[PDB]
Amino acid sequence: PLSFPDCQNGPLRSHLICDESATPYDRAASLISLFTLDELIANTGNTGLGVSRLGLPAYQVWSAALHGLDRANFSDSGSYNWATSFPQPILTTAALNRTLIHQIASIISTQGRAFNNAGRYGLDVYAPNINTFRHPVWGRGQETPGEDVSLAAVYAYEYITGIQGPDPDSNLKLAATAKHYAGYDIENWHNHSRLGNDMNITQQDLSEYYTPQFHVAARDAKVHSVMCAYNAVNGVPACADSYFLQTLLRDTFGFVDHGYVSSDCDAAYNIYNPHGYASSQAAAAAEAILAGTDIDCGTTYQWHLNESITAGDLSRDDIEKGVIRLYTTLVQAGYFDPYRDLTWSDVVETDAWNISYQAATQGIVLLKNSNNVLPLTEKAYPPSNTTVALIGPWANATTQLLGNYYGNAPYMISPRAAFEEAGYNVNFAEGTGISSTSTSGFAAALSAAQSADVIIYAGGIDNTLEAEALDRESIAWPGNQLDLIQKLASSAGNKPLIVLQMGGGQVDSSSLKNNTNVSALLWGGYPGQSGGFALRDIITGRKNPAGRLVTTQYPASYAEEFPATDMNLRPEGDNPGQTYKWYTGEAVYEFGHGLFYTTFAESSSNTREIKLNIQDILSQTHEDLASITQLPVLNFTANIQNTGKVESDYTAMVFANTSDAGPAPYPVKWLVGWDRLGDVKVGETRELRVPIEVGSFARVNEDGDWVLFPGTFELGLNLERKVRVKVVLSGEEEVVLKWPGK
Ligand SMILES: *[C@@H]1O[C@H](CO)[C@@H](O[C@@H]2O[C@H](CO)[C@@H](O[C@@H]3O[C@H](CO[C@H]4O[C@H](CO)[C@@H](O)[C@H](O)[C@@H]4O)[C@@H](O)[C@H](O[C@H]4O[C@H](CO)[C@@H](O)[C@H](O)[C@@H]4O[C@H]4O[C@H](CO)[C@@H](O)[C@H](O)[C@@H]4O)[C@@H]3O)[C@H](O)[C@H]2NC(C)=O)[C@H](O)[C@H]1NC(C)=O
Ligand SMILES: *[C@@H]1O[C@H](CO)[C@@H](O[C@@H]2O[C@H](CO)[C@@H](O)[C@H](O)[C@H]2NC(C)=O)[C@H](O)[C@H]1NC(C)=O
Ligand SMILES: *[C@@H]1O[C@H](CO)[C@@H](O)[C@H](O)[C@H]1NC(C)=O
Ligand SMILES: *[C@@H]1O[C@H](CO)[C@@H](O)[C@H](O)[C@H]1NC(C)=O
Ligand SMILES: *[C@@H]1O[C@H](CO)[C@@H](O)[C@H](O)[C@H]1NC(C)=O
Ligand SMILES: *[C@@H]1O[C@H](CO)[C@@H](O)[C@H](O)[C@H]1NC(C)=O
Repeated sequence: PLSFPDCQNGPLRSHLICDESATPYDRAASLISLFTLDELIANTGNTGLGVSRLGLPAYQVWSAALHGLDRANFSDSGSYNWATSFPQPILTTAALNRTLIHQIASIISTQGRAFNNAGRYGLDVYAPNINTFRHPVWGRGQETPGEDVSLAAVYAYEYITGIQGPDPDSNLKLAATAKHYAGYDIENWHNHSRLGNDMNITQQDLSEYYTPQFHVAARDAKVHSVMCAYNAVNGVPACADSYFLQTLLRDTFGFVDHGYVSSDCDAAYNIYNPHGYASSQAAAAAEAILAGTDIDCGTTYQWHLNESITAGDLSRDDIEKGVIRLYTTLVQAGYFDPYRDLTWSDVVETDAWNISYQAATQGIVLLKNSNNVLPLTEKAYPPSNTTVALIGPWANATTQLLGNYYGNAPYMISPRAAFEEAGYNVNFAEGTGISSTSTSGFAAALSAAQSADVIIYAGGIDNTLEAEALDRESIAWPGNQLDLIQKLASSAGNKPLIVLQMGGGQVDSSSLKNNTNVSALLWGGYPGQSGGFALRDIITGRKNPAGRLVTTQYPASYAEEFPATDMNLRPEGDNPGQTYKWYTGEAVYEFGHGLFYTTFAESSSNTREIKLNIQDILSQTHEDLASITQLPVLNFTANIQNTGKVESDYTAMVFANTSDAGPAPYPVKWLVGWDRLGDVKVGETRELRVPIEVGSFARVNEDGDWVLFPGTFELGLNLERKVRVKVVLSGEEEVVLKWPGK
C-alpha cells in the first residue's frame, strides 16, 4: 500500500507541508502539527500507518538494499519481477575500486526509485552495513567491507553517495542508513546473543576502530539516517545511549540537519528484554526516544508510547521530534512534490550493464597459482576438446551465489551452467556437502574427476554456517571437504586441480597451500547473480584476477585462542592482537594478498626522505574538505611495469608503520591508501599515485583523542614492501580530534 500524497487536490493542499517554497524542516513540522497524539504514535514505527483523514499514505521505513533490491514487492511475471543482485559487499570491496562501489549504489538506487514509483519499494534503505569484520566467525561479515576501518569508511562514502544522489539536501534519490551503530560484530557465538550482549570497548578502540567509518558516513557522505545496534556498549544499549547518538553522532560526527535514527529490528524492545536496562516496554520506548532513536523498527513505540505518556516518561513534543526528522527526509526526497519518471525499463537497462558480473570479476582473489597452471586458456584447453569435472557443494550453486538475503534475480548462473554454456563437456558431482560426514558422494566425484581434463572443486562455506543469527565456531574447512579435495589431488595425475574457496569468512587453507597436487586456489566470496560466468572467465583467463583479501585468513587455532567477544584490538591476555593491524601470529594468507596472471615490476619513481612539520601542514587551507585531516600531505608514487605476457588490471595497498610516533603498543602496520590501475598493456609502465591524507598519520591516545605525533613513519607498497618511503614528522604533537566526554 505504498503511494504518494496528493499535494495538489488532497486534504493537505492548503497547508505548509505542500508549499514547495518553505524549508523542508518547516514543511515536515507543520505536517506533524496536523496530527493527533494517536495518529502521531501510529507513525513512530517502520510500518507507519499514515493518516487517512489527511490523505497521508502509509509509509514503510524498512527497505533492503545491501547488495541490490534484496527485498521488494516483486511481481510474479513481467514488469517488476526481478532486480539486479550484486555480489556480497565483502567481494566487491576486494576489487579495491571505489568507483565500482559508487556505481553499484547508484544502480541500486535507480531500481529502487523505479519500484517505488510502482508502489513496490520505499524511499529509504537500511544500507550500507559498515561495521568491520573484526572476528572471523561473525555470520554477517559477508555483508561488511572487511576488517579495515579505512576501507569501511571509503565504502560508506561511495555507497551512501551513490544511494542518495548528487544533491542529498534538495533532490534526494534515496535515504541511506549507516548500520549498525555501534560495536555490533557478533551474532550468537557461544550463546552470547547480540540481543543481550554488553560489549566492553575502550574509548581508544571506540575512537580508532569502531566509530570512524560512521564519522565519515555522517560528515563526508552526509548520510540521512543511522541505525543503532542491538548490543550494548559499556553497559548501555546502543539505542538508549545518549553518548553515541547526541554527543558523538550529532555533536561530533556532523550528522546532517534533521537526520533521523532508526533502531534495529527491534533493538528498542531489547532495551527491555533481554538487556533489562528498562523495566517495561513503555520505559524502554521513552529511553530510546530521549537518547535519540527517532523511529522504531518494530512495534514497541507504536504499541507502548501511550503507556510512556501515561507514566510521565516523556512528552508529546519528545515524540514529535523523531517523526518530524523522518518526514523532513521524505520532503527532501520530493515525497510531497526527476527521479519520479524512472520505470521498469531503467531496471532492465541498468541490469544489462552487467556491473554485477564486473564486480565479481574485479573482486575475485587468486590466492595460489603453482607453476602458472591458471589461466586455462581457451587455446590450451579448447572447450570442444575438454571435459571439466565440476565437484563440490558450490559447483551447482545458484541461490548460494546471492548470500544471506536476496530478492528476485534475473538469473543465477552456477559454475556448472557457466562452463556448459561455454561449450565445455562438464561432469558434475556434488561429492560432499558443506558440513557432512558422509562419504557416499565421494565415488561419483572421483569418477567425474577421472574422466576429466581439468578438475574444478567448488566448496567452502555458505549461509548454512554464516548468516544473521548464526556465527561460526570453527574457522577450519567444514565437513569432510578437505578429505575429498586431498583424494582428488592424489588421483589428479598432473591434471590441473583448481580449488574455489567460497563464502564471506575465510577458512584455513594451509593444507591446500602446501599441497603440490592442488594447482590453484581462488577466493570467490558470494559472487552475485553472474557468479558462474565471473568464476569461469577468471579460470579461463578471459578476465584476469586483481582482487586482494580484505580479511585475514587466520589459522584455525585463532578461533580457539581467545573469546570472540573480546573487543580489544591490541594484544592483551591470550588475545594476540586482532585484524591485520595488530595480529602478532602467522596468518595462512595475509590481508592484502592476491596474485595476478602476469608479473608486475614495482620500482621507485625517483631513484628521498619526506620531512614535514605538523604545525605547517595543520595550519593550511583545506578547500572542498570538511576537515584538515582529509588534506593530502604527500603522494605515494611508484612505477608499475607489466613484465608479463597478458594485460591485467593492477591493485595496490600502501601500508604504514611507526616505532616512535605516539604511544606504544605500536601496530604491525595499517592501511593508508589503495588504488587500481586498469588494463595495463604488456610492457607498459604506469605510475602509481596514492594521496596520503594527514589523517592516515594520526594515532589515537587512550582518551580517544586523534593526535599527530612527531616521529618516523615508513610507507611500503603491498606486502612485498619493495617500493618504500620514509616520512619524518617534526614539530609538536597536535590534536586533530578531541574526543568528547560524557
Ligand atoms: C572500476 O569500476 C568501474 C565500474 O564502476 C569501472 O568503470 C566501468 O567500466 C565498465 C567496463 O568498461 C563500464 O561498463 C560498460 O558501461 C556501459 C554503459 O556505461 C555508460 O553509463 C555509465 C553510467 O552512467 C557511464 O559511467 C559510462 O561512461 C557510459 O556512459 C554498458 O553499456 C556496457 O555494457 C556492455 O558491455 C558489457 C561488458 O562490459 C556487457 O556485459 C553488456 O551486456 C553490454 O554489452 C553491449 O555489447 C553487446 C555486444 O557485445 C550487446 O549485445 C549489448 O546490447 C551491449 O550493447 C558496460 O557495462 C562502466 O560503464 C564503467 N563505469 C564507470 C562509472 O566508468 C572501472 O573500469 C574500474 N576500474 C578498474 C577495473 O581499474
Ligand atoms: C550481460 O547481461 C545480459 C542481460 O540479459 C545477460 O544475458 C542474459 O543471460 C541470462 C542467463 O544466461 C539469459 O537467460 C538471458 O536470456 C540473457 N539475455 C540476453 C538478452 O542475452 C548476460 O549473461 C550478461 N553477461 C554476463 C553476466 O557476463
Ligand atoms: C505490490 O504492488 C502492487 C502495485 O503497486 C499492489 O497492487 C500490491 O497490492 C502490492 N502488494 C503488496 C504491497 O504486498
Ligand atoms: C496503547 O496502544 C496500544 C496500541 O494501539 C493498544 O494495544 C493498547 O491497548 C493501548 N493501551 C491503553 C491503556 O490504551
Ligand atoms: C542444480 O541446480 C538446479 C537449479 O536449482 C536444480 O534444479 C538441480 O536439482 C540441482 N542439482 C543438484 C544435483 O542438486
Ligand atoms: C599528488 O599529485 C597531484 C597530481 O599530480 C598533485 O596535484 C598533488 O599536489 C599531489 N599531492 C601532493 C604533492 O601532496
